Amino acid sequence: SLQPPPQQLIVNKTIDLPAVYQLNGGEEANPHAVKVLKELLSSKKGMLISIGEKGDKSVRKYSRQIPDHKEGYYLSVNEKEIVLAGNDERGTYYALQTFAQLLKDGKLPEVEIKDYPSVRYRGVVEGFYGTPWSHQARLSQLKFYGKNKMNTYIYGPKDDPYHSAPNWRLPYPDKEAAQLQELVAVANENEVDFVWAIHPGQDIKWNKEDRDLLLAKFEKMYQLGVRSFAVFFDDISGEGTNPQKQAELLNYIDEKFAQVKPDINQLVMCPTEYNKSWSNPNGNYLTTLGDKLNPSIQIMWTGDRVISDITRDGISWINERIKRPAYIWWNFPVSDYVRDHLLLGPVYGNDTTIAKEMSGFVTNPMEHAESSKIAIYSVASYAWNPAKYDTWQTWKDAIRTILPSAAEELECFAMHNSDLGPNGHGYRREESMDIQPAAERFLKAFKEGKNYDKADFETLQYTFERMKESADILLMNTENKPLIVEITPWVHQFKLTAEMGEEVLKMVEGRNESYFLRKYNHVKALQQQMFYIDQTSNQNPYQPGVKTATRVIKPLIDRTFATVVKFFNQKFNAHLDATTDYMPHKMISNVEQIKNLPLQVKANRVLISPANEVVKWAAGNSVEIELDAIYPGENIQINFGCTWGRLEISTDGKEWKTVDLKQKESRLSAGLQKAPVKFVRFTNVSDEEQQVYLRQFVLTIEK
Ligand SMILES: C=CCNC1=N[C@@H]2[C@@H](O)[C@H](O)[C@@H](CO)O[C@@H]2S1
Repeated sequence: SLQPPPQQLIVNKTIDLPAVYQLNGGEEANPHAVKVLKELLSSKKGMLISIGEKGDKSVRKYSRQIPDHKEGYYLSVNEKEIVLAGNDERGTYYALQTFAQLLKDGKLPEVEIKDYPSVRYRGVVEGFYGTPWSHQARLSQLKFYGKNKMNTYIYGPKDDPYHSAPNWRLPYPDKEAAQLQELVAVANENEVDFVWAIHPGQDIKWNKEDRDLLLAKFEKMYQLGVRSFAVFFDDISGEGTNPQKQAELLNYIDEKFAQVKPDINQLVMCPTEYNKSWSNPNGNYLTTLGDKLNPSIQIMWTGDRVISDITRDGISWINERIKRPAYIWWNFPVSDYVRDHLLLGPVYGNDTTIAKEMSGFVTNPMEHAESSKIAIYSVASYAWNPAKYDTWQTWKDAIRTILPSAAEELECFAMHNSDLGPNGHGYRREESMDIQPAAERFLKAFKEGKNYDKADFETLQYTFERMKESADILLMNTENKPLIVEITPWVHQFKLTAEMGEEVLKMVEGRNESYFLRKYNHVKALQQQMFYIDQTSNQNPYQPGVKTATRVIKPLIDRTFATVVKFFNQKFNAHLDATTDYMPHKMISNVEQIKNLPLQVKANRVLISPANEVVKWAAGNSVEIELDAIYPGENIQINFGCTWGRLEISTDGKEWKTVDLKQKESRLSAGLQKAPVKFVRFTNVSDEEQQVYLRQFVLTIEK
């Protein structure tokens, strides 16, 4: 209804937008708010509309109703008068943003509102690894922040070469500089502080030469319009991690630059130890920063872990040490460590009562800018009014705002694209919770030979139908073309999941052998299509491919497919393959966890899925990979957790050529030097059983 929800709102009657109005204070009030107001409109005889900041003539009558907080405002609508009065210029702009949401069909509700943020700095840090947001995406983002009362945008793409090492020393070229100039201007028009960050720690020298280069870079950005600045020391090693040096540098920028210019706003640093588990208690890095860094300077913090939600105990832990309220860097929805997943679910987990305990709250988003508006909108609501923060309603409101013409379809898509999957940070999100109980019940019964509930079967049927509807509708949506460009690969994979799910359910209901077999063949072809999408879309270097509906739906479908094929093989004494993911290559083994470990293709690599359990490698047993063709080989790398095995390659499986594995901490490796390869074979040739841990088994070929 109103986002963010105001601190104070008074319920009844309806007032039409005055066809004739008298404007009071258009020449004294925030020009950015006036422009918004004249846009919403279209003389002295008419109804009075008072706009202005506390102190202006236009609103002196309502001085006692205007909240005495920065960015606060007072809004009133009744039959005779409209009041739009901020405590300051940004507060007046934020009054117009709320006013704009109130306007419906030219009709306004009779309301009185007192409002202001609970958290002083609220917004976004473009701080991820990956392709930095496009210029057109950044322009759209700033307008979005202004509409949602987010007042902070911290520019810091890790892979922008003029942000980080070594070319943080170099001024932006004319083209990029002109774009940053535009960004800064658009930010100002939308009441957003543009904070330009620099990331010099990996190669900074603690000498005068690098100090001066950093300040000269800051001066250039200031000439481009930048009035807020940040220095990042995250994700570095070496002398740059020295807290005393970091604090002296930031205090120098403060005293010789930030407090020398007339109009610099935020000065922010992010530390090397930026979460609790990365803090070494055997030293005292954080208390050195807390005590030496000038108190006006902000210190960023991601929580108890690199990826974590903010708790009351956690914020108190850090605050005691840095001697000031932490400026939260919240690592959601950033996906740069799970780049084959979209993270489109609700924003939750952050304590709603600790607004006084944080200096700021910013979200690190996905490199998918439009897709991140779901989380950004929700953080905007949370940060402005946490006590009233409504996780699910705000998620639904965000989707309806981003894609009104297809909000139900985006909800369906987002609901099943929210978990991260397994990852090194251990961070997960709920997903598909609506249908998860019916999936769990259906699969337990089916596996056990008990009757499943008809209602559960139909819930699954319904889900797959709605998934196909939503996929096809989103693909053709033209209301937010940039969004659809971002999600399309996942949309394609999402539809394929839904079609597969339908066909497996028909295998469950199947009543004759011929019909079952058509469905089985259809499922296999769909598996092959998902493999194709996984290999040709989103081919980034770290987590290539496209994964969707991974927490609940894909396991349901795969396990149901496997179970019904097992039942068919039993019933008809048949030997249908029950594999659930297409794999063009083959692998066979006499060792067994390995025999059932699936191969994977990632870029030009062919690898055995690593396991976690003990692999007992018997005396004579082996593992042999057979590729679907002859390829020029690059290397083989193995990791067993070696005077017992023998690595051989071949083009025909008859004539073999032994390859010698080189040993090292990084472990068993061997170059192939473009030799043709189709078969790789690893055979235990010693006499005692050798138990191992397959951490990796990877062949790389030239494509
Ligand atoms: C307060 C400092 C936090 N800085 C961080 N730098 C890194 C970010 O650039 C990543 O996007 C993020 C997710 O992979 O992990 C850490 S968090």
